[PDB]
Amino acid sequence: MAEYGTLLQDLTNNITLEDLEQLKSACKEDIPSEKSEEITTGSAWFSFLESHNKLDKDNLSYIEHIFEISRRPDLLTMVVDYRTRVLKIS
Repeated sequence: MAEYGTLLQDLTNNITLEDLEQLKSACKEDIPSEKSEEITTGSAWFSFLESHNKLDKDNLSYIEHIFEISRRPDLLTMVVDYRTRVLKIS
């Protein structure tokens, strides 16, 4: 899903360095440790969760949670929209 990857990239285009580390760690749970060191941006850990068939609603809710505790209503709105968009994409 190149479109959805781009949408997730747009999220990670508006985060802090700590947020990136949190998103990496959240996805690291499923992403192989060898690839966990290759996570530098949004499309990175996306392609890893996609390739390894690990991407799921739970991981997406972890992304939302991180943005919630980071106090970013803007990102939260984006995530929700993208969670419905990916359903239109699939």
